[PDB]
Amino acid sequence: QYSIEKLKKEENSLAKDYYIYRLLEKNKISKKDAQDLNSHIFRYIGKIKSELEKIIPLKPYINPKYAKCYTYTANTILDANLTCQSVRLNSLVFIASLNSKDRTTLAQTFKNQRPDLTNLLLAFNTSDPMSYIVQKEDINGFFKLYNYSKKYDLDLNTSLVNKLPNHIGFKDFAQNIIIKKENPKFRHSMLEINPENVSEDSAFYLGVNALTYDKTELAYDFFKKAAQSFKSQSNKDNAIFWMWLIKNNEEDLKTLSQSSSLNIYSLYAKELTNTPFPKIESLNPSKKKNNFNMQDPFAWQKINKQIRDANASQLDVLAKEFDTQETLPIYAYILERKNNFKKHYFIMPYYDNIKDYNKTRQALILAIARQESRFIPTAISVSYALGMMQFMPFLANHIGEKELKIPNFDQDFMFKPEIAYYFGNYHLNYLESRLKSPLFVAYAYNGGIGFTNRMLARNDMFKTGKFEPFLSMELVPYQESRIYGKKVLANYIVYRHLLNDSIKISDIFENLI
Ligand SMILES: CC(=O)N[C@H]1[C@H](OC[C@@H]2COCCO2)O[C@H](CO)[C@@H](O)[C@@H]1O
Repeated sequence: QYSIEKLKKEENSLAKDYYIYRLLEKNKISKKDAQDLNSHIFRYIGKIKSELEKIIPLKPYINPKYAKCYTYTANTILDANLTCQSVRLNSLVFIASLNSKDRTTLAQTFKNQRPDLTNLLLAFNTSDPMSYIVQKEDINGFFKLYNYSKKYDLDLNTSLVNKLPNHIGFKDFAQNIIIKKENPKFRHSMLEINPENVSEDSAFYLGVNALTYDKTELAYDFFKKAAQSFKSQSNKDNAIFWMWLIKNNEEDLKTLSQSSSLNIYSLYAKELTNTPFPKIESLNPSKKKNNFNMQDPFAWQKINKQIRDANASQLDVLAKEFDTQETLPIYAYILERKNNFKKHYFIMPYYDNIKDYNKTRQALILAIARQESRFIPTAISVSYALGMMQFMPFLANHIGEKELKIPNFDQDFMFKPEIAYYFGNYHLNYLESRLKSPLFVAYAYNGGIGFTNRMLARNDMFKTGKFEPFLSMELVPYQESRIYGKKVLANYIVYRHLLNDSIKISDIFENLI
């Protein structure tokens, strides 16, 4: 381990952050050491920020221009100047705290210059501020109220619902209420959004919404708009898949089978149309090694930043330097970027550690590692998940110390490929014994077995139905896990194919119901 003095000489990065966090959790950062430390932190969010703030609370920020505005309370705000009154009324909780006579007075003060404030003040003088704001068709007010409280729910007419998509809050609003199955009046109302007024993710979610109300024609129209507007081919393919499932136009299935993106939808379409499996690149560098230390986390952070900021030309230089057996994961990572994500790279590094597992297990391990880390041994996530299999420290220590009793175990052993694959096998055994399906195992790997069990206990998830199991896959309630499962399933299919242990993705889908 490294002293705070030595860390401070490294460039700011997630690896430096991780090692500062390890000092904080072992109580090795003094109040004096902590003085300058926020300037040494690459991403000052979450656990590292809350640990540091136990040592030095952070005061700010109040823009000094408005400091005086924050000396007033709900009881004294009528004594404040007009600028101070309007600043404090940015807060809906502040508005809710006012007495209703003061809301009446302030609404009159601001009716000319700030009718938005007037609307919210008079809204909070009623028993349902949302109904008042909806009657005014005040769109900014609507989103402010929603952000204040998710509990408001009302029917919204055609005119009002068609205005909502123009506001930056709409995409997260629509996603949250559709996935969480909340706010049913809002959800039903969003059936009347004209597809011409939405695009991309929002259009897609509105398609999903329409399916849940069995409005399949409206669903098709939303999904078609999504397919036409999505920036990523993978997302476009997901929308085309729905267009096909709903209306069964054989041109849509044909377009999906010919996609340049390898994903579950394009793989499925290929299978349904007797189209050959996509071409997988074969990387076999002849050079054995270079000078690069694959076990130095700081060196990875530095080379990653260079690779990500490399122009078309500097990528070619790096490709050559890292075209060795020892740096195969870095080589594939460079090629993936250098080829503009058009070629399919499915490497199997450190294969000696898994070659004695059965091939189905190999493929699941490789599928997870590909998505988690792209096989970078010293990978570190924003939540300080570690190594190729991206173990959280807590689980790493549970397995390495309590279960396996590895002598002198430290969570940094997760950066060793032999350890990553061994622990990954261990945990995947636990999960698969309970969940069976590789998709369910992927959800549980990323999101936990508790979330996965609760999802599978519901009457409306992964049961029989017209559009199952695809619909359920769109309604997995955590976005990171929803995405993750689809990517890991595609990888699994590919690696099973590469290992001469092919399975039809249609058999995976049947086993989800
Ligand atoms: C290194 C890192 O941040 N990995 C992430 C990972 O980030 C994706 C990419 C894949 O290419 C290499 C870098 O990570 O996302 C998954 C969720 O999908 C996380 O569980 C995982 O911890």
